[PDB]
Amino acid sequence: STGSATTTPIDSLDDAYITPVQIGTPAQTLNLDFDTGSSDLWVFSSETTASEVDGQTIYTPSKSTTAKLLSGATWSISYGDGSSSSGDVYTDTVSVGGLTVTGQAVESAKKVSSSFTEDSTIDGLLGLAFSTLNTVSPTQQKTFFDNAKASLDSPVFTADLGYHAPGTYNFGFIDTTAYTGSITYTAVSTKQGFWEWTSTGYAVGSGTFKSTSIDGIADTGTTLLYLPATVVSAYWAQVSGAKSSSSVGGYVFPCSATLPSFTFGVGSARIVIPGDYIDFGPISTGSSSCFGGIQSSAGIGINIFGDVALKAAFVVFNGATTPTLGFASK
Repeated sequence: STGSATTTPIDSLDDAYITPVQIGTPAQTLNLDFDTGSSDLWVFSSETTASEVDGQTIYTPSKSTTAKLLSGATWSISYGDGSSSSGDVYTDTVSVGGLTVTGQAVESAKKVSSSFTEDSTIDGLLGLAFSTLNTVSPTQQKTFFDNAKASLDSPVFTADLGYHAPGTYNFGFIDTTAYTGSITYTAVSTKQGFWEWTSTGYAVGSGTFKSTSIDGIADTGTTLLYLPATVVSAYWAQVSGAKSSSSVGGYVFPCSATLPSFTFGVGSARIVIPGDYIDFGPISTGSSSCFGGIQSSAGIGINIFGDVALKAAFVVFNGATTPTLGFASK
């Protein structure tokens, strides 16, 4: 089997991407944030504290003839940005782009933190990291990909995120029309539960490539590119007037600037992030200070190849017995 679904930016800045997901019988379609940095499929629901719902579409398990309470199971998750959610668990039928999993754990939120409430466009998350990170207790549950994998034509999914435009998540096949040149594959460590890999270096603009190993995670659920402070300083030094602002919470730059590109290495291959992908717009409405899309990972404890990086590539998440990651230009 295969599936193919369009993923759409939630706003004009590509702050996140939503993908429609069918849950239950009859189908209830919710728009979920596909997140290769986590491993829980959770939704706003009829069980979510009413004051914490503000415009989201909810899953109502009592209206699904295939929903079953997973007795005794609870979940609770905290994300790198400080947000969180928790609740109980149903199993139900879940379909993405024509690919159907029966008996998928659907984690129903009883509580969500303010940032989730405040984002009316995101009805929940669909985790695509390794199932070892799944938070369901006392019986850990599998991701949608893990459940689907054996049925897929090939044990892979691909992320093709757009810049200020829709893109595609495919399951079970590689669309050879969706990228240019060849796909370069690189080793993955699953030791921390992530799609963790090592970039071979970087360049800023038309500058020379610096060969240096940068361990990090391919994370579709993180907006920005978080890299070591040395790398990030070298990038922003090429932008007149750019500075790190403790009050804003990262590097800012004059909105009048033209940003240089940023290149990262995948083996001997190179992925070029155009400068415009690194512009996240005014820090506040009407400001001429703009927020940067490349930020320091210092104090995160891990480097994160988030959407800023991934949307410059066609990315293969290869879930073979020994997982790997592939990157192609597009």
